[PDB]
Amino acid sequence: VETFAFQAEIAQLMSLIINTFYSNKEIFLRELISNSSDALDKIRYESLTDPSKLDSGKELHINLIPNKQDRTLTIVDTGIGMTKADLINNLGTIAKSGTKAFMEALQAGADISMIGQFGVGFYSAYLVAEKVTVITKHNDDEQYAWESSAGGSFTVRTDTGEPMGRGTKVILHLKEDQTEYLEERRIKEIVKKHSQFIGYPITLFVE
Ligand SMILES: Nc1nc2c3ccccc3nc(Cc3ccc4c(c3)OCO4)n2n1
Repeated sequence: VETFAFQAEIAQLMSLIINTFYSNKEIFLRELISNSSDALDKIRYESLTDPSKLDSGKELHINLIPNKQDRTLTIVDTGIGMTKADLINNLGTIAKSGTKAFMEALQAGADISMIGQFGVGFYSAYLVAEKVTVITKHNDDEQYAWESSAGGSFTVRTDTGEPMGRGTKVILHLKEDQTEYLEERRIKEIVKKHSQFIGYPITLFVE
């Protein structure tokens, strides 16, 4: 288990997301589904020139899995997945620019719902989650668990849980007052409103 500090701008973004009063929290789901769809586009594209990239699983899809016992909502995709270097360095590097632009736009009169336009939509998870665990597997790399409760740090470890083939699972440990996102009716409402034209099947598991 290695512990890392977020780069300063991402820590700042996460605190803004956690601290700002903003009632329209439901947009976290559209952002994470859009991230999954982007990951799925990438593996689909890559497989056109290299068919063996789909040996780790041919099906391209998204599952949404609520668990009231654990108070988690899990978004699973079989997209391209993330490497160790993604988790520790690259994602944070790419996001440094988008954070700055987003934070400047918010001063200009934009709102938190537009986070996705700046390539940092993942961090909207913290509108609803006290902790986020990300399990991910890229071809030719090992499976990793990334985890953060914000507070300026995150951890990465080699994951020895259930092997997943290829892709990413984002596990949102929901805040005590956000359990509405475990309800079938609520998730269905949100997917229909914001994520109706995603080009991959989205399966909403029932409890
Ligand atoms: N599902 C998924 N798949 C990816 C993905 C796949 C390949 C390359 C980059 C990627 N970035 C993100 C969005 C993201 C951003 C920061 C993160 C994160 C996911 O997980 C931990 O920190 N995601 N999210």
